[PDB]
Amino acid sequence: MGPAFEFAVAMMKRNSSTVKTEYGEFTMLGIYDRWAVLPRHAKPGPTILMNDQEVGVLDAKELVDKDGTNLELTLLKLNRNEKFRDIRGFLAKEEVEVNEAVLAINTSKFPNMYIPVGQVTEYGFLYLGGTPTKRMLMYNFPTRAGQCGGVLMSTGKVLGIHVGGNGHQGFSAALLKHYFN
Amino acid sequence: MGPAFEFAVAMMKRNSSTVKTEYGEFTMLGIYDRWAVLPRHAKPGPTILMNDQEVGVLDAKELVDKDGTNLELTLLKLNRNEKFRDIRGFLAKEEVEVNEAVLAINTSKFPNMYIPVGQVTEYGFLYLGGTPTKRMLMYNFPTRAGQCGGVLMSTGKVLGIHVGGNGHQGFSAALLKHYFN
Repeated sequence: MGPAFEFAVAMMKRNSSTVKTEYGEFTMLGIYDRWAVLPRHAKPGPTILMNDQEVGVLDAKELVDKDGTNLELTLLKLNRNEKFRDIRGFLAKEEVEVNEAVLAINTSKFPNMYIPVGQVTEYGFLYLGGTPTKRMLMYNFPTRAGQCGGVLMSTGKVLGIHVGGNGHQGFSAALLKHYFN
Repeated sequence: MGPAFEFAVAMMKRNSSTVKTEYGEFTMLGIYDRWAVLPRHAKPGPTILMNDQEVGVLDAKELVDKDGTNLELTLLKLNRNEKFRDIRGFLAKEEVEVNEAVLAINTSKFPNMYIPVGQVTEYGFLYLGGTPTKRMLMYNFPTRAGQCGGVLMSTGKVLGIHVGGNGHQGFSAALLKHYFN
């Protein structure tokens, strides 16, 4: 757990920010160039607050698979004049399973907070508030809204983005390499 | 940070609980026998909720030093028929300084959450919402109420209980061995 925590703290310091949209406060992970990811429920508009500063949003893509099935992730391209540190090498080609993971949250209601979640398994297909959803990872998680956007990590690996839970398990959308570019 | 996180997760699983008083929700650390500690602001009454169960409170002591100066801690004796795992050996004789510490919170608004806080230094005397207070430890902490009661730890050491902050630093009451018995 300790190596996953050290990895997570470092990665959050380099690549995460706190984002506010009209729909709430969320942890955001920058991925490369000006592309970041949010849980789909964030619903970014043409401007967001990133670390309390207004930033224009140039594009937003709600991800679905080849057959239009919801993946619960929104990729957003930001009008800034810095690049994110490229972390695409930490993203897997396919859904990651691990024995020990940390969920990291970076918001006002949770500033720079880390939760050990234990084993992550590939759950796959699920209904998310009525909507069929694919590529879900599952882990133990006594369950709150507000963690939405949290970044699921293990040593050397960024696994996914926390998108909800049922009270006893939490669910992340797997964050896959091919989503980028 | 990693060893301090592994230590903190273990210690929280064995010795912490979530407490509700009429004044709010707090992380509580059981120390030995039926004695636990809360930040003074918790103001426990004759019953508390411990992990959502009612538990009688047999005694509560607001700690002050030899000259009546506030230490911002309340020790409480609980009417339960289990003992806490004795962790008095993890409590120092005098205020602890460390290079790397974790603050651990166990509540609804923060369930089983860990924050790396870096260096802890002995601050000593301070005014806490108007009240002169002694034996304060200080660390970096972009600052929220609700962390009150959080347990400050490093590898093999329980340092104190988080009792407030100023926006950039957080403050714990040092949790000293001699407070017990």
